[PDB]
Amino acid sequence: NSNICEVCNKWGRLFCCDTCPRSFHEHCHIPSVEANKNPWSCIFCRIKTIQERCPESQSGHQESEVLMRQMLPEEQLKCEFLLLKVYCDSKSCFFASEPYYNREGSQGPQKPMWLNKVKTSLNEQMYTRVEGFVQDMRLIFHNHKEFYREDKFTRLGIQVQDIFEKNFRNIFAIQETS
Ligand SMILES: [Zn+2]
Ligand SMILES: [Zn+2]
Ligand SMILES: [Zn+2]
Repeated sequence: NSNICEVCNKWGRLFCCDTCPRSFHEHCHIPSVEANKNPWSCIFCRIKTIQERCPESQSGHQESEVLMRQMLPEEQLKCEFLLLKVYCDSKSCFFASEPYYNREGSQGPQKPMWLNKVKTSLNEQMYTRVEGFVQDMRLIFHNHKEFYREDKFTRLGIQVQDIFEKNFRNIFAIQETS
């Protein structure tokens, strides 16, 4: 296996996948690495299994249909995976913890949102449809763009949103368009 965490790229106390070479810190994996389970398979492997069991799951879908799906176990897992793909980028650090807003000429958002809040919400089964998870993830980047206005720091929100959206389209097999 790898000797660094797949998510944050640091060494430390690592848990190794039994079915692929990836490794994880306990709370870098989502869900947090499970206490027992020998063998253990990582979220990458669990997602690959879903795909391999239902090859048709990779055919194109409409976003509006995906958003309305109830959060049954496979959709829960897919949203956990999508959240983990965003943490995989180092720029996620800007969006992880609870923000605060005190900038001349701007007012904070009405509904602050951040990655660790979405993580807790998934863990606590607070989302009943894919739509709830996706709306809170998009709200993170929309809040940032609105607050930073013309400051060049706005670009960090575009960047991390692009990682979210590309992974959303991949994981949920959204129909390709121009
Ligand atoms: Zn890590
Ligand atoms: Zn694995
Ligand atoms: Zn089948």
